[PDB]
Amino acid sequence: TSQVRQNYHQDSEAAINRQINLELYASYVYLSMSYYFDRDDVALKNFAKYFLHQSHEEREHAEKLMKLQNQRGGRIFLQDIKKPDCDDWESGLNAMECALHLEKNVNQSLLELHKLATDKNDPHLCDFIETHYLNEQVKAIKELGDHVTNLRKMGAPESGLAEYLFDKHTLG
Amino acid sequence: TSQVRQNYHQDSEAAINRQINLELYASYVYLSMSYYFDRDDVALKNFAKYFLHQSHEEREHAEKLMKLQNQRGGRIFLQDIKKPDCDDWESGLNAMECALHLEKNVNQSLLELHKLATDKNDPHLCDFIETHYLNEQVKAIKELGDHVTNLRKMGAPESGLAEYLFDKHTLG
Amino acid sequence: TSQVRQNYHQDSEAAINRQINLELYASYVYLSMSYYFDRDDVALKNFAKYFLHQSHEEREHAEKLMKLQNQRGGRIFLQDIKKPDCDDWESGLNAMECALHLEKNVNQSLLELHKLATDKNDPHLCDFIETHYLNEQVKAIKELGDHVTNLRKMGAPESGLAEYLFDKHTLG
Amino acid sequence: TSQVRQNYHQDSEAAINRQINLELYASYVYLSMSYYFDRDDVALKNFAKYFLHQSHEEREHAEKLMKLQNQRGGRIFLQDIKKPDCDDWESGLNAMECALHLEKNVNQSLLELHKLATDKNDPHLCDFIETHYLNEQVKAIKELGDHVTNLRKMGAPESGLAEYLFDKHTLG
Amino acid sequence: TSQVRQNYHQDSEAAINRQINLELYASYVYLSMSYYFDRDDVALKNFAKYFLHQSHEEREHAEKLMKLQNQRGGRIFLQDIKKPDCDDWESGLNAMECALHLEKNVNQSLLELHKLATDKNDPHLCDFIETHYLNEQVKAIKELGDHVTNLRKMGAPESGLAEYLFDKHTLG
Amino acid sequence: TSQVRQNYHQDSEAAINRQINLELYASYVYLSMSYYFDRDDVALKNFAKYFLHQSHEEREHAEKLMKLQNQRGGRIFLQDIKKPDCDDWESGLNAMECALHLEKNVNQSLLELHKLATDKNDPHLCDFIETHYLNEQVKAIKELGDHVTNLRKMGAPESGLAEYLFDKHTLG
Ligand code: NA
Ligand code: NA
Ligand code: NA
Ligand code: NA
Ligand code: NA
Ligand code: NA
Ligand code: NA
Ligand code: NA
Ligand code: NA
Ligand code: NA
Ligand code: NA
Ligand code: NA
Ligand code: NA
Ligand code: NA
Ligand code: NA
Ligand code: NA
Ligand code: NA
Ligand code: NA
Ligand code: NA
Ligand code: NA
Ligand code: NA
Ligand code: NA
Ligand code: NA
Ligand code: NA
Ligand code: NA
Ligand code: NA
Ligand code: NA
Ligand code: NA
Ligand SMILES: [Zn+2]
Ligand SMILES: [Zn+2]
Ligand SMILES: [Zn+2]
Ligand SMILES: [Zn+2]
Ligand SMILES: [Zn+2]
Ligand SMILES: [Zn+2]
Ligand SMILES: [Zn+2]
Ligand SMILES: [Zn+2]
Ligand SMILES: [Zn+2]
Ligand SMILES: [Zn+2]
Ligand SMILES: [Zn+2]
Ligand SMILES: [Zn+2]
Ligand SMILES: [Zn+2]
Ligand SMILES: [Zn+2]
Ligand SMILES: [Zn+2]
Ligand SMILES: [Zn+2]
Ligand SMILES: [Zn+2]
Ligand SMILES: [Zn+2]
Ligand SMILES: [Zn+2]
Ligand SMILES: [Zn+2]
Ligand SMILES: [Zn+2]
Ligand SMILES: [Zn+2]
Ligand SMILES: [Zn+2]
Ligand SMILES: [Zn+2]
Ligand SMILES: [Zn+2]
Ligand SMILES: [Zn+2]
Ligand SMILES: [Zn+2]
Ligand SMILES: [Zn+2]
Ligand SMILES: [Zn+2]
Ligand SMILES: [Zn+2]
Ligand SMILES: [Zn+2]
Ligand SMILES: [Zn+2]
Ligand SMILES: [Zn+2]
Ligand SMILES: [Zn+2]
Ligand SMILES: [Zn+2]
Ligand SMILES: [Zn+2]
Ligand SMILES: [Zn+2]
Ligand SMILES: [Zn+2]
Ligand SMILES: [Zn+2]
Ligand SMILES: [Zn+2]
Ligand SMILES: [Zn+2]
Ligand SMILES: [Zn+2]
Ligand SMILES: [Zn+2]
Ligand SMILES: [Zn+2]
Ligand SMILES: [Zn+2]
Ligand SMILES: [Zn+2]
Ligand SMILES: [Zn+2]
Ligand SMILES: [Zn+2]
Ligand SMILES: [Zn+2]
Ligand SMILES: [Zn+2]
Ligand SMILES: [Zn+2]
Ligand SMILES: [Zn+2]
Ligand SMILES: [Zn+2]
Ligand SMILES: [Zn+2]
Ligand SMILES: [Zn+2]
Ligand SMILES: [Zn+2]
Ligand SMILES: [Zn+2]
Ligand SMILES: [Zn+2]
Ligand SMILES: [Zn+2]
Ligand SMILES: [Zn+2]
Ligand SMILES: [Zn+2]
Ligand SMILES: [Zn+2]
Ligand SMILES: [Zn+2]
Ligand SMILES: [Zn+2]
Ligand SMILES: [Zn+2]
Ligand SMILES: [Zn+2]
Ligand SMILES: [Zn+2]
Ligand SMILES: [Zn+2]
Repeated sequence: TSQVRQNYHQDSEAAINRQINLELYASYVYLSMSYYFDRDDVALKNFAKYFLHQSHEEREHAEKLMKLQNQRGGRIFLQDIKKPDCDDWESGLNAMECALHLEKNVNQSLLELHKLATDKNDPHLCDFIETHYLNEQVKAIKELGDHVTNLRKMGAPESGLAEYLFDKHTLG
Repeated sequence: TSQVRQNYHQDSEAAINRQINLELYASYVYLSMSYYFDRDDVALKNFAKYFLHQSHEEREHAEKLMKLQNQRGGRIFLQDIKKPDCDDWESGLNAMECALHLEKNVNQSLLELHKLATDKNDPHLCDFIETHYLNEQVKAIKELGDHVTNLRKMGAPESGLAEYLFDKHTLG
Repeated sequence: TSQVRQNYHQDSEAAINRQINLELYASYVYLSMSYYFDRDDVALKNFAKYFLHQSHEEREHAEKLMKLQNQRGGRIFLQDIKKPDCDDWESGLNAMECALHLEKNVNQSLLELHKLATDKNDPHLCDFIETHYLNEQVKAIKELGDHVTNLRKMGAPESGLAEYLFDKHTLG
Repeated sequence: TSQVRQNYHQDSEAAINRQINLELYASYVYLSMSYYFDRDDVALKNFAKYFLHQSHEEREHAEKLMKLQNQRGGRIFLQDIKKPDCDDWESGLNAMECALHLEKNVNQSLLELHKLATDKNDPHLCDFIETHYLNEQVKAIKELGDHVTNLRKMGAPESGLAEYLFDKHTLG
Repeated sequence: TSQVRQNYHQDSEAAINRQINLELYASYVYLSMSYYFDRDDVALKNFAKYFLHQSHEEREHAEKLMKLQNQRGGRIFLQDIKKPDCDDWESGLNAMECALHLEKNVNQSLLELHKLATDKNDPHLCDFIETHYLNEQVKAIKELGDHVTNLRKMGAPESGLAEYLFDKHTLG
Repeated sequence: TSQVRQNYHQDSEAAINRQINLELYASYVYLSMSYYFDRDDVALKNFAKYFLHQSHEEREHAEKLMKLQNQRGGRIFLQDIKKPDCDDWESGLNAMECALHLEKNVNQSLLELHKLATDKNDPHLCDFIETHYLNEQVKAIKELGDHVTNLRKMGAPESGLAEYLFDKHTLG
């Protein structure tokens, strides 16, 4: 047992390790999306920049969870980072919809983590999740929903002009 | 024989003279394209600026090859600069596709030059080509491919609105 | 076939995808090492900082390879990022020795990639590897060898005072 | 007929195209001279700089004529740029004398162009020629005549010391 | 075997040691030349400055090769630095011609080193030579050839006025 | 006889040439030491920096003696620079002891030179030696003796921790 460990349940430690893997997976998905939009036959540089930024953000989220795991005296156990579901993301609108799905999945995992911390009476972990992850997820989901709505209203994915102008004016 | 000449094959000297002519020809092609887009019945000022910039860049490439020829003790032999294949470049998309074709032709010539320098065991010439021309060509080809992709997706050449907005937002 | 693809062999494209996976794996290994040294029962903050910096550097190397893959018209195919070989890295000296082993493995992969590009007469790829990866690997290997030498001479891993003072004076 | 064309005779349009070719030819001649003086067995860097500057100036003159052609609604028709008469320019004095001959040829062409514009009652073209080309040619011819006079008086081409000191003190 | 050594052939290590000695020898030759021109009966201060600068440059080249030898895990073996061939360098023109000969000798040694590294499939060593030595040698040879050409054309060595004015205007 | 030579004995001229060779030899010894400490299996960067600085200082001493030789109208005669006695300097303490021995040898040579200049009634040479070399040698010897004393008291060469901390705190 770690000399710093206090009120940190083994179930919470395991769930934090699972969340670390999920954040690294999300980082990998976003990296794949970014370099899909960097292809010469897609060529939407601001979509690529947006998703690269999201990938780095998700890496930071994972690293903050690893720091938490050490702060509480738990032990980090890493697992394989599975490859993303797609190599070809088909369009800016499709990539935004997949990103929305992924962010809602990550949010659900975080809500289950908060429920577990509440059940184990771990207020520090509950506060950590609320302070650093929950409103970040709500804001990310709202932003992606806005992007999806605007692309659809502009005529994406059928309008390449729609995705070009969205790349310029919203993501630029 | 030049007092500075060392490990510089006559075949390499001839191929450098051929490359000088090819770069000057590319400069002339781009100059023609630029002033096509400066016509009152075409009137795409940022296409004109883009191609004028490319023309000056190709002139600089030719001058760097002439400097190399003198540095190695070879002798520059200039030839006629042939007129470009077109007077009317028909559209921004067509001009970008022709520019892509031209840059791939110049790249192929440079790869043949590198093969010759490798065969003649001229590492200074190989390094010169790699350092100053090969990645420049790869970047130029990727940029032109991106431009072609975006124009096609926006609906060029049938959409004059597409070429207008591309002129404003990508080339502006 | 990509509109930008020129002198880019399918074998080279596959080897670049393998190298991308290897760089991401190295990033993951370094991330694991960093947060091992962030544990309360290890508590070497400058070892943790060093390895976190290396992890971000390896991510950048992977992203540069993905950019190259797109520049040449190849297609990125991502694979699972396997978990690192260890969860517990045992000591600063042991982690440095493992890092040296990993960097020499990455260097060997890059040398095989250069041999393949030479065999396929791809001077742009050869130059890319030489310019951005080979001297970086040589410098990294020399630095890690220096660190290992100094830790051993100071008495690591048996001297915790040795690793403490190395953390302060070399990595701080 | 161009929507902007007014009081622009077809003969004037043809003569402007001929002048464009002549200016590009002069640019090429000066480029050849510059890199003759960049040879290791000639090695007069300020002669090389002088003639490179003249080459870029002549390119600018050609581009201004192309802009005029478009401003008036004429159509640019480019022709081959013939190679310069010499590969070896023999001396600084000989190159200056050839440059003087070339500038007087260009001036004669411009005077014939002005005569044509006067005959066609095209005051805008007459003013354009007078404002941008005629005094430039007179100044260039006077400068080259001064250079030739000084080189001859100093003892060029027989005095290599003469050309060395002229390179340093007049062109430097 | 060094813990950092990888893909570094013993033949390459020996050739690098030979090149180190050759660079130190060149530094010594240039030092001798510099202080020849510092004599009261020669008294060409800018020739002296030029050759002193070259001597320090060659020392830097040798030190960079020693750094490379250590970076790759080879072992430096130093040898005697032989005295220069002359104590009296006879004139500025003669010293420049000897310097040109020496730089071409060093260039030939570097080309043989590059051939050896290519034969041993050592791309890091090939790139090191190309990046840091080959174009430096080509530029140095071209500069010395230019200096020799100008001195000869000015009338050196028979004209002491020629060497005086060259010292002032080219080397000053 | 030089037009500037006055009260400069041939014995003094010969002894100055011998001292020039000795200073160049000392520079070479220090260069060898520096790059011994740059090895990956020694890895004491501040020892390497210290000895590289000493090597450049000894080169400067040699050049000042060459300047003196020319100032007095003597003629510089260079000899081979013999290789240093060791390739492997075994430890920081051993290298410092060898440096102390070398500096005392150079000091003895300078004292013999001063005795010769006194015997030949050459006060300018005596003053030159006193002003530029004698106190420099005394200070260098005292500094090296201090370094040796501290390394021994810290437990070098048996304590690698001793040499590591000396490298950091005294030489850093
Ligand atoms: Na997952
Ligand atoms: Na395409
Ligand atoms: Na979902
Ligand atoms: Na959804
Ligand atoms: Na849900
Ligand atoms: Na051509
Ligand atoms: Na083509
Ligand atoms: Na094409
Ligand atoms: Na091709
Ligand atoms: Na791997
Ligand atoms: Na503990
Ligand atoms: Na290994
Ligand atoms: Na190893
Ligand atoms: Na290996
Ligand atoms: Na003409
Ligand atoms: Na010559
Ligand atoms: Na004429
Ligand atoms: Na004339
Ligand atoms: Na006339
Ligand atoms: Na030699
Ligand atoms: Na005299
Ligand atoms: Na030679
Ligand atoms: Na020669
Ligand atoms: Na040779
Ligand atoms: Na000695
Ligand atoms: Na001694
Ligand atoms: Na002693
Ligand atoms: Na003594
Ligand atoms: Zn513990
Ligand atoms: Zn791109
Ligand atoms: Zn996240
Ligand atoms: Zn954070
Ligand atoms: Zn902990
Ligand atoms: Zn635990
Ligand atoms: Zn694990
Ligand atoms: Zn997925
Ligand atoms: Zn697609
Ligand atoms: Zn709690
Ligand atoms: Zn909290
Ligand atoms: Zn909102
Ligand atoms: Zn010649
Ligand atoms: Zn080009
Ligand atoms: Zn350039
Ligand atoms: Zn030349
Ligand atoms: Zn030739
Ligand atoms: Zn010709
Ligand atoms: Zn064409
Ligand atoms: Zn048209
Ligand atoms: Zn070569
Ligand atoms: Zn080069
Ligand atoms: Zn718009
Ligand atoms: Zn494609
Ligand atoms: Zn890497
Ligand atoms: Zn990068
Ligand atoms: Zn692509
Ligand atoms: Zn493919
Ligand atoms: Zn896949
Ligand atoms: Zn591992
Ligand atoms: Zn442990
Ligand atoms: Zn290639
Ligand atoms: Zn490249
Ligand atoms: Zn029209
Ligand atoms: Zn003109
Ligand atoms: Zn202008
Ligand atoms: Zn027009
Ligand atoms: Zn017309
Ligand atoms: Zn035509
Ligand atoms: Zn001509
Ligand atoms: Zn000539
Ligand atoms: Zn008019
Ligand atoms: Zn008038
Ligand atoms: Zn006007
Ligand atoms: Zn003068
Ligand atoms: Zn070793
Ligand atoms: Zn050198
Ligand atoms: Zn250097
Ligand atoms: Zn080493
Ligand atoms: Zn060895
Ligand atoms: Zn030896
Ligand atoms: Zn010599
Ligand atoms: Zn003499
Ligand atoms: Zn290698
Ligand atoms: Zn190569
Ligand atoms: Zn390298
Ligand atoms: Zn004398
Ligand atoms: Zn180092
Ligand atoms: Zn000294
Ligand atoms: Zn000094
Ligand atoms: Zn003297
Ligand atoms: Zn004498
Ligand atoms: Zn001698
Ligand atoms: Zn010794
Ligand atoms: Zn040793
Ligand atoms: Zn005296
Ligand atoms: Zn004195
Ligand atoms: Zn003291």
